Amino acid sequence: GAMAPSYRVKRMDIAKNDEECVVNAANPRGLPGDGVCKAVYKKWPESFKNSATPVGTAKTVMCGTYPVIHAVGPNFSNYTESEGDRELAAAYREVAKEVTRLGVNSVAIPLLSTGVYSGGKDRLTQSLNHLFTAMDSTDADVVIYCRDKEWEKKISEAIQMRT
Ligand SMILES: CCOc1ncccc1C(=O)N(C)C
Ligand SMILES: [Cl-]
Ligand SMILES: [Cl-]
Ligand SMILES: [Cl-]
Repeated sequence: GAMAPSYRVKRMDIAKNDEECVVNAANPRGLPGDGVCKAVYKKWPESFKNSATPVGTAKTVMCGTYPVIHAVGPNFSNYTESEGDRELAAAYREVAKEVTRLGVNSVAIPLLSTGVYSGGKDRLTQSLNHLFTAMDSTDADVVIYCRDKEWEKKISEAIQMRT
């Protein structure tokens, strides 16, 4: 565990993280994909061997000794708001199980279902609150990665509000 488990946010490419493992915002088919998934494919392509897994689940594959946790959030273009909310919560619960099982002291995590799976809706708060619900009982240092300057501010505010 970390000595004083924390949440932090950084605005940069998650493929350049300084943590002991990474969460990929994966597709269910283990394809290279776009956005975070394509950056993860370029950095850790070995981790996409048998990485296909259903919506609402996470599957870990090692790149050398570095763990890549493939977490499959729902595409809100296809799911109802109700069913999508349930699957997005479940994907983060499976990430917390994997982080715990691996025994890492830190994890880099993107906000699932906030990009091309958002159905064009702002889901910062929805996705971040499911992240907190899952990860609050873990003792890893969590570092959230984003690309937008206004999102960095809003994620940082949400973290500081609870401290
Ligand atoms: C910066 C705002 O971003 C978005 N807003 C609404 C829907 C999707 C996005 C997006 O593609 N993100 C990568 C988060
Ligand atoms: Cl960068
Ligand atoms: Cl997405
Ligand atoms: Cl972002």
